[PDB]
Amino acid sequence: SGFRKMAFPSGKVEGCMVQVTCGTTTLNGLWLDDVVYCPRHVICTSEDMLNPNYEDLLIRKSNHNFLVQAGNVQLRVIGHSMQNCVLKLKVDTANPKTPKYKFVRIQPGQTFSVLACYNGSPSGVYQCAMRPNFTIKGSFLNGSCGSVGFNICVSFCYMHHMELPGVHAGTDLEGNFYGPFVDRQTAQAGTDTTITVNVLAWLYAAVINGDRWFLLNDFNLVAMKYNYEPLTQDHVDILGPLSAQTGIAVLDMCASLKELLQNGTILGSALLEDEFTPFDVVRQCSGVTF
Amino acid sequence: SGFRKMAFPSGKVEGCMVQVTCGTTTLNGLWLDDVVYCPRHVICTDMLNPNYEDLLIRKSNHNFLVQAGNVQLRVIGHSMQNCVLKLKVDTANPKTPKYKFVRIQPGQTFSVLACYNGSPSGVYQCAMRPNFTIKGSFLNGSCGSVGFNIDCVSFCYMHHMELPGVHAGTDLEGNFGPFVDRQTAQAAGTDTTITVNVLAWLYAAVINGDRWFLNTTTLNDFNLVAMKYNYEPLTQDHVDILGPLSAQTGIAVLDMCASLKELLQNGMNGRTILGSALLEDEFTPFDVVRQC
Ligand SMILES: *C(=O)c1ncc(Br)cc1OCc1ccc2ccccc2c1
Ligand SMILES: *C(=O)c1ncc(Br)cc1OCc1ccc2ccccc2c1
Repeated sequence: SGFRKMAFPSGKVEGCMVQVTCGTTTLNGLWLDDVVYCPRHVICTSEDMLNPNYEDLLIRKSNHNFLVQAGNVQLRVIGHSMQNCVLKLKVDTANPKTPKYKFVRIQPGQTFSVLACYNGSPSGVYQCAMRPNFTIKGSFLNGSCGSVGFNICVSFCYMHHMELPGVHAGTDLEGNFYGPFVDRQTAQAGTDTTITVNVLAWLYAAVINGDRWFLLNDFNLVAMKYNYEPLTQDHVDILGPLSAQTGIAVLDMCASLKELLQNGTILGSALLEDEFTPFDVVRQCSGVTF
Repeated sequence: SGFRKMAFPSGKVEGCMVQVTCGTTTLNGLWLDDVVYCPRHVICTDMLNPNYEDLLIRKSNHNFLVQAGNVQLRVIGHSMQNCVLKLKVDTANPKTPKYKFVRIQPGQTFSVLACYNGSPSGVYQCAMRPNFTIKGSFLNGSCGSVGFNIDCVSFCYMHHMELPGVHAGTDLEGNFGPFVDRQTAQAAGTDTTITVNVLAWLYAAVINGDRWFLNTTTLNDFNLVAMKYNYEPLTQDHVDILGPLSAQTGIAVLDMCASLKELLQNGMNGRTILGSALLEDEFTPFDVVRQC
């Protein structure tokens, strides 16, 4: 019983957090095998950010211009390359704490844990959603760049690159930004919408936990007026297991959310929560371990 | 910027989680040095009204199976301290962090590593309610999961029971609120809001640009309003702990108290504060300074 915003256990990722330094600029890096991944803007001076030509800036930098420290020890860099917006620094030492891992590019609406890090050291962990406009609503201070988001074998899906004038943007671990954003300090995020299939998953969580007072082409007409993402049959199939668990059909739950949108606590929140996936609900409500 | 409910990184606690089985009952234990800690109800079949001493008598060391991953630890001693079982094993946990056992005060927050069969499931941040319950996420099998703060790991909580939807447990010496480890109906006090935490969170909001609620008063005047709305009384100690936030924001603590009184008397009008449509009280002033 109970429902909470739950993050994955962060131990396997803490053992991969190193501190990358280049000139004055120091940020966080991800040490897996004999390679360290970090935002390529580590090579940028303060004046460089306004309009960096990365290839030119990187060419002016050599292997020894990169200080990689794992806790107390300093690793030796024997190679460097740029993959899209991430820097790959080959080191002479495989990380002995490298977990089984994969790199994954998630889709809008999916969630993950962020281990927020400063100077290579963990600060805290929290759960996040990739918004439909490909930002995330996190808690990121200057210095947190390079922290990663992940699901758990660890599937890394996000590296933090920038704080916008109060949401945040970043890349997958191949360095491609999520969204239209570029790693340059110029003003840059379109209309965000609410993740409908996620709100429906959370209403099922509510019913599972005893909170039931609120109990398709038609539904999308309503949701569109309220800046809710349209609900597709793929989304209905995803909610199938929750429906079979609760004995409440999917279109029945949508009918419930319609009235909620027009008329205005559920699981102790006064707003409709859209940062729980259907997999999140099943995971938390059936106690999946790792 | 931004402001999330944030847990502590959990790797040090992950390394201490094991599985403890006694007869049929399996739950989680906490393995530090050569001792495994778990709820004493691991020995109950019973449980409507268990005589714990008499149930313990019927148990020997080999009736306790303790697994740490795939490794089976050998139990060479066992004792009951208050409501927790302490199992002496033949191996000290190599991954033992620097640690303390602490009893936190109502209103302090901690991180809970939820666990099943000795394996981590997830981490989330919690507050000890003024009525000494916690509003957690615990299924059957989660008993023995622990709550902790980090500076050195300070263990403050071990989970024992779900009341007929909130949660109750003990410190790591096994002292529970008024609750006992028996399946009888049990009443928590009326719960109240943690005023000093609400204020800390309003400061957090101002640091992050949410100012719309800024509108003075006296400690005694505010307290009269706090009582009517089931808010914990505010003390000069509380005002003192908010000092650093006041200096950062340049908003006097009693000025923030008046804005909150206004929020308490007028409601929120459908507006939000840090993405919440209610007043959040599970952040301490320390939590706010740490995050910010
Ligand atoms: C971000 O995590 C970070 N930490 C430490 C430092 Br010294 C710099 C950091 O990023 C600042 C940054 C870099 C690039 C940008 C492009 C566009 C807008 C804002 C930024 C900010
Ligand atoms: C608790 O999470 C738990 N996990 C696994 C098992 Br096999 C049993 C568990 O609790 C049973 C229990 C213990 C103490 C109680 C006290 C008061 C009411 C109910 C219980 C239930």
